Amino acid sequence: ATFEIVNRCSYTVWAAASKGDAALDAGGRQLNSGESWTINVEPGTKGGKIWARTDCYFDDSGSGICKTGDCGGLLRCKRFGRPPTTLAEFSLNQYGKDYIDISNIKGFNVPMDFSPTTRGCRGVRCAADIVGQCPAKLKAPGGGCNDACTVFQTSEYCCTTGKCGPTEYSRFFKRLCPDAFSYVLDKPTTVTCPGSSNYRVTFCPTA
Repeated sequence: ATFEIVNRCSYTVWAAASKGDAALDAGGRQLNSGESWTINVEPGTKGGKIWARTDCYFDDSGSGICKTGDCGGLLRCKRFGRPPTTLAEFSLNQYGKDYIDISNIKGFNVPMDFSPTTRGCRGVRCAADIVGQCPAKLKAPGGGCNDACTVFQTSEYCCTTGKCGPTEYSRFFKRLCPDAFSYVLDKPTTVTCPGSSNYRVTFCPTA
């Protein structure tokens, strides 16, 4: 399948795409403002993620640091990213359908549209100034708005036991982005698409 990753923001991002234990395609790439990067993801992938990283440095070989979303210091992510990271999430060709979501469960850093480029299903977006509003205790020095599980490590915020409810903080993300997951047991805002759809991830969409 095809993912076209478009930086519509006015600042450079370093896009990332991983499943957790391996890169997807090249695993990451600088995107200056306006730059598009199309990747290939295998049918049937489960639990894929696409995110932005901000304020990175990488040297000639590719090792470095980013202030949000860092994946073990690699330009080319083979693992997931340090919060706060807004997340595009997907598992493809499940049993005849792909399923797409955007998640604020690791926080928010960059506004995002995740829309299908082929018919049948609707996209999802979170574009609100979450970082401009972000509750004071959830702010990340380095940039972004952390989730409460990251800042406080409690069973309730982290839904450790498989039981939890919404919180003042989950609800701060759900007031600003009802279509994105705001905590682990949120009512799902997942989208079911035909198997083998293609997609566009747009950062800063409304930019």
